[PDB]
Amino acid sequence: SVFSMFRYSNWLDKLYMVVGTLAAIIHGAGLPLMMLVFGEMTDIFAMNLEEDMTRYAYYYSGIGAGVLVAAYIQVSFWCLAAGRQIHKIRKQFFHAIMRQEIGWFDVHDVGELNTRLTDDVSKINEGIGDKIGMFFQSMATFFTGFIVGFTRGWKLTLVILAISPVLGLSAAVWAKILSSFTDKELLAYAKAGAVAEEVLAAIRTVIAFGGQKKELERYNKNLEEAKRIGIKKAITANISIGAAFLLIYASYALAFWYGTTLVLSGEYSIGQVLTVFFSVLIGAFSVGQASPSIEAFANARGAAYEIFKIIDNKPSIDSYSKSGHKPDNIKGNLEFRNVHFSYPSRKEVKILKGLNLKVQSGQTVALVGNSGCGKSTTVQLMQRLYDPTEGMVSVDGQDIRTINVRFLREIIGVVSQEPVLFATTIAENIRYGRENVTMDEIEKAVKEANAYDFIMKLPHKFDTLVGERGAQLSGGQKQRIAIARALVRNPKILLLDQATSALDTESEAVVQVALDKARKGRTTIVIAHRLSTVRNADVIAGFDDGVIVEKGNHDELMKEKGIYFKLVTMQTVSFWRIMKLNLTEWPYFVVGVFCAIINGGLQPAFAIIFSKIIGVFTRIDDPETKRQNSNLFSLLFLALGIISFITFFLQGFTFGKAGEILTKRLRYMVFRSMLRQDVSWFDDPKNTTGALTTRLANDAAQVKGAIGSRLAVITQNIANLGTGIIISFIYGWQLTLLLLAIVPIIAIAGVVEMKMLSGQALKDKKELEGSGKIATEAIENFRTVVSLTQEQKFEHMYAQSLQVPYRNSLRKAHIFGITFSFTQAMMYFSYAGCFRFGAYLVAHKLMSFEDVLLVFSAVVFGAMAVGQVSSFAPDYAKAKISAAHIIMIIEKTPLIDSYSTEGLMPNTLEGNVTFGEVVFNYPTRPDIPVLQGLSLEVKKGQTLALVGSSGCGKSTVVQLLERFYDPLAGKVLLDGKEIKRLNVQWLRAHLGIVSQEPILFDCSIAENIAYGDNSRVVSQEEIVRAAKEANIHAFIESLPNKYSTKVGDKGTQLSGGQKQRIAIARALVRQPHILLLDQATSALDTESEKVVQEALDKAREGRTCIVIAHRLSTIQNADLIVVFQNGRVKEHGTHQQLLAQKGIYFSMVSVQAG
Ligand SMILES: Nc1ncnc2c1ncn2[C@@H]1O[C@H](COP(=O)(O)OP(=O)(O)OP(=O)(O)O)[C@@H](O)[C@H]1O
Ligand SMILES: Nc1ncnc2c1ncn2[C@@H]1O[C@H](COP(=O)(O)OP(=O)(O)OP(=O)(O)O)[C@@H](O)[C@H]1O
Ligand SMILES: [Mg+2]
Ligand SMILES: [Mg+2]
Repeated sequence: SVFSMFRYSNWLDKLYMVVGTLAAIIHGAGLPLMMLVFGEMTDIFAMNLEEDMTRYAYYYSGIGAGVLVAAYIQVSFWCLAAGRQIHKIRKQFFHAIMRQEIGWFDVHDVGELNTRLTDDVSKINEGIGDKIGMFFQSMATFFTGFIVGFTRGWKLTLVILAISPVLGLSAAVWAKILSSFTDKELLAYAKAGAVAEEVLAAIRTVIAFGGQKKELERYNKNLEEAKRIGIKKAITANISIGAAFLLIYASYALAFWYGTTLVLSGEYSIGQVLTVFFSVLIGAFSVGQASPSIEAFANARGAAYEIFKIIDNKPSIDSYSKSGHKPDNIKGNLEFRNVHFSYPSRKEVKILKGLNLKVQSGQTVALVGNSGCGKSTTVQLMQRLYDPTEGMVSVDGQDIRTINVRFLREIIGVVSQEPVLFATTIAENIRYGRENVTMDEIEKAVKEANAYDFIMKLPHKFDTLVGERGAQLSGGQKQRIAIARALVRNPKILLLDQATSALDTESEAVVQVALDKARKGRTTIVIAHRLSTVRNADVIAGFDDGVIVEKGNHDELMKEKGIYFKLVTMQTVSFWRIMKLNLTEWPYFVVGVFCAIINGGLQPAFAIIFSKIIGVFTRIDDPETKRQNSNLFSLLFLALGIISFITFFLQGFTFGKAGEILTKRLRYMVFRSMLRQDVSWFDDPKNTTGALTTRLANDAAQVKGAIGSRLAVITQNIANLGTGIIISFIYGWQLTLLLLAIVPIIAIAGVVEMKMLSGQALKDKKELEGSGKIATEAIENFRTVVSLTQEQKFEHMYAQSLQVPYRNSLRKAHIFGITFSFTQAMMYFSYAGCFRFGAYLVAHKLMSFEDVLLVFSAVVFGAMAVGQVSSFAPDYAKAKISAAHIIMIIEKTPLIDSYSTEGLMPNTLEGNVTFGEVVFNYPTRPDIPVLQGLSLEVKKGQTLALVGSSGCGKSTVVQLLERFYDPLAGKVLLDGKEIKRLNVQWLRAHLGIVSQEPILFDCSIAENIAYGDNSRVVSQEEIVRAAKEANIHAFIESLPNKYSTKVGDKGTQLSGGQKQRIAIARALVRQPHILLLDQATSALDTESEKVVQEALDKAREGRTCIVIAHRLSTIQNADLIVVFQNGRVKEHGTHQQLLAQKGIYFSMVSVQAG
C-alpha cells in the first residue's frame, strides 16, 4: 500500500528527484543564513560601518546568484518527474481495463471509469510535483534555523526544540483522517458521472418521454453527499494549522521565562537571546507554508486506492497471453457435448441444461425456437466470452480451453443481434475487420453485401462520418455495413444473428445469393425468424427447455410433425462574473478578509514587539523591577497564541466553506442547461457523450482548486507584505523608493508568464476532450471491440491524443521555473541594496541605524510570502479559460425550448394529423433532399400504414411529429392548428413512440415501465395490467426477485424480444391519443405476434395509429396504405384499390408468390 504511486519511475526520473531534493536543501538555508551577520553586529554594540557593512552586503549579492541556480533546479526537476509518471499511469491504467473479461464488465458499473481517468488522475498531478519541492525548502529553513541555535545557545535551543514531537505527530493524525475522506468524496463524484454518461447516451428517449426533472434531481443527490464530505475536509485541515501556530507561540512564551534568568545567573547576555529568537522564530512561519503540501500529498495518496486496485487485478481468460496453442490446418469441425452454462449476474437461473451438436465442414446449421431458449448464448459461447460449467467445446478434436484466444477469435466472423458502429468514416468501420485491407477488396465486399448504390449517391463517398453508435444512417444501411465487415474478414466459421431483420424482401434476396454463392468452403450457423431463409439449409435444430430436441432435413421434420411443423403451419472577465454568481455568501468573505489581515499582519509587526521588548529590558537602570514587567510579556505571547487559534481556523473555514457551495452551484446549472438543448446540438461532430462527460468533471475541478481554500493564503501574504511596506513607509524613509523601483521588473516577468501559459492551456483543453471520446467509445461497446479483436489499435489511437498535452506539460516546467527563480533572486539583490544604501545614509547622519535595523528585520520576513504568490499564477490561468466556457454554455438558449411555459394548451383534442407539401433536410447533411414536398392525411379511429424500400424517409415522419427538427418549408396542422404555435411538452405528453432500436436504463423493470408516465404516481396494478397486455408477465413471474431485477446498460441483460416487449409496455402505460410503431415487432415470435396484435386491435377504437413494418400480414389489416418514392408519395389508398391498380404494391406482394 505505502508508496505504490511511484511504481513507474525510471533511472532518469530518480536522477531528477535526488538532484532536486539536494538543491531544495541548499535553497532553503539562505534565509536562515542571513541572520549570522546580524549577530556579530549586536556583539559590536557593547570607521566601522563603511568597512563592516560592505562585507556583509557583498555576501548578499553572491547569495542571489546561488538562489537563481538552485531555485531553477529545485522547481524544474519535480515537474518533469510528475509529467512523465502521469503519462505512464494513464497509459497503463487504460491498458489494464482492456485486459479484463466480460463477466467483470457485467457485474461492475462501467460508467464510473470515465471520470476516474480524467479527474481522479489530475489530483495526483498536484500532489507529486512542485509541492514536494517546496516541502523540503520549508523543512531546510526549519532545521537550519536551529543549527545556528546549537552554536549560539546551549539550553534555549533545546527548550524550544523539545516541543517538536507534537507538531510532528499532529500532522500524521490529521493527514491519515483527511486521506480517508478523499476516497469517499471521489466515490460520490463517480456515482454522479455514471448518471450523466447514461442520460446523454439515450437523450432522444429522455426528450421523447420527457423525464428531465427526475434525472436532474437524482443527479443532484450524489452532489449533496459530496458536499457533506467536502466541508468535513475543510474543518480538519484548518484546525491542523491553528493548533500548530498556537503551540509555537505557546512554546515561545515558555522559552522567554528561562531567558529572564540571565540577570540572576549571569550565564549569557541579552545579545544572545536576540540571536536565538531571530534564528528560531523564522522557522515558525515555514510550518504554515508546509501545511498545504501535506494536505495535497494526503489527497493524492487517497486518490490512488481505486486506480492501482484495477491495475493489480489479473484476468481469467486472458487475450494478451502468448502461451496458447495454435494449429495449422483448421478443417471445419464444431462439437457441443453436454454443455451447462449460467451467467455471473444471475447464478440461480439455469439456461442451458445439457445439449449437444456436431457440425462438419460445408454445413449451414439453422437454430429455431422461442425467445428465451438461448440461441444467442450459443453464438456468444463460441467466441469464448464465458466458459461452460460442465461439458467441453472441442474444435477439430482439440479443446477450446487448451488453444490460444487471439488465434481462435481471428477465424470467426460475427454479425451481432443489434449491430453497433464507431463514430468515424465508413472506410474505418470496414477497416476494423482486418488491418491490411485494400480498396479493391472493400469494393468487392460491399457489392456482395448490397450496400453500393447508396454509398455512390452520398457526397464524400467513403469519407462520410456516421454518428455515435451509427445514429446518422438508417436501420437497414447500418446492418449492411456490419454484414460487409464480416465478409471482408473471410473466416472459417460464420455466425449470423438475425442479419436480415430490418432489411426488406429485395435486399434479403440478393444478399442470400452472395452468401450462398461462396458458402461451400465455409462453415455457417444462421439464426433467423423468417422461415423462407431457413428452407434451403443443411440441418435444422429445435431448442426446448435448454436441450436441443429435434434435428434433420426439412422433409424429416415435416413428417415427424414436431415443433417445426407447428411453426411452419402457423406461418402458413473572470472575477467580475464568477464572483457575482455567489452573491448570497457575503458575510463569509467579510469575516475571512478581516481575519486574514489581522493574523497575516502580525508577522512583520514582531520587529516592533522585539524593539520595544529589547528597549524595556534596558529602559530603567534599577534591577528588581525587570522581574515583574518581563513576566507580563510572556502572558502577551499566550494571548496572541489563543487568538491565533481563533483567526486561522475561522479564516480557512469561511473561505473553505464558500467554495464548496459554489462548486455544486456551477455543476447543477451546467447539467440543467445542457439538458435544455435541441437535438440538432447533439448531432454536431464536436459534441459526444465522452466529450461532454469529460467537460463536466474537468471544468469544475479546474475552478475549484484555484478559488477555494487556496485563495485564503494569498490574502494573508498580501496583507503581510503590505504591512511590511507600510511600517517601512512610516518608521523608515528613503527605502521604499529603492525597494518599490525593483517591483515593475517582477511585473513585466509576471505578465509574460501568464500570457504564455494561458495561450497554451486552450490548445491543451481542446485535445483532452478528443482523448476522452475514445475511452467512452471503447468502454461502452466492449463486446464489439472484444469480438473484433481490436484492442491495440484503440490504445494506439488513445496514445496520440495524449501526446500533445505531454509536450505542454514539459514546456510548462521551464516557464514556471524561470519566473520563480528570477522573482526570488531579484529580492535578494534588493536586500543587498538596502544594506548598501544604509551604509551611505548612516554615515551622513540622516537616518537612525537602530531604527534602520528594525525595518531590515521586518522586510525580510516577507521574502517567503513573495514566493507563495509566485506559485499561484498557473492555477489562475487554467481557471480563466475554464470559467469562460461555463458562462458560455449557461447563457445560451435553444430554438425549441422545453422549459418555456408559453404556447397554447387546448382543453380538448380531436386527434387529426395532417401533412401538406413538406420539404425537410437534416442539419448534418444540408445538400441531400430526404423529403421533397410530401402530403398525408390522418383522421381519428384509423390505422395508416407506411411502406417502401430501405431508406425512403419512413422514420423521419415520426421525428418530425415529435418536434426534434422543424421543416424548411411546408406545414403541419394538429386539429387545424400549427404545431409551432402549440406548447412543446403538452404535445409530447399526449402522443407516444416506440423507437426502431429500443434502449433502457440501469434500473428495475417496474421503474422502466413507470418511466413512460411522468408527473403522476404510477400504480403497480396498472403496471401489471399493461405488462399483461404486452405479454411478458409469465417471464417476469418465473424469474426470481419479480420486477426488482436490475436490467443492464442499454438493455444488455435481457434478450432483444424481452426488452422490445418492455418498450411496447412502456408506451401502453400512457394510454396515448396518437401512437407510432416503427418496426415494433421486428424480433418476436409467431405466438407473441398474435397476442401483441390482439391488445392493439381490441382497443384500437378511440386512438389513432401509424405503423411502419415489412410484414404484409399486419398491413393486410390496416385501413389505408401509403407508398414512398424518392420523397414523393406515389401510391396511396385501400387494399382493394391499390391491388386493383397494379403498380409497385402488386410487385411488392407478388414477390411472395408460390
Ligand atoms: N449477459 C446476460 N446476463 C444475464 N442473463 C442473460 C444474458 N444474456 C442473456 N441472458 C438471459 O438468457 C436467456 C436467453 O437469452 P438469449 O438472448 O441467448 O436467447 P435468444 O433466444 O437468443 O433471445 P431472442 O430470441 O430474443 O434473440 C434470457 O432469458 C436472457 O434474459
Ligand atoms: N440525423 C440525421 N443526419 C443525417 N442524415 C440522416 C439523419 N437521419 C436520417 N438520415 C438519412 O435519411 C435517410 C432516410 O432516413 P430514415 O432512416 O428515416 O429512413 P427509414 O425509412 O427509417 O430507413 P430504414 O427503413 O432503412 O430504417 C437515410 O439515408 C439516412 O442516412
Ligand atoms: Mg438472441
Ligand atoms: Mg427507420
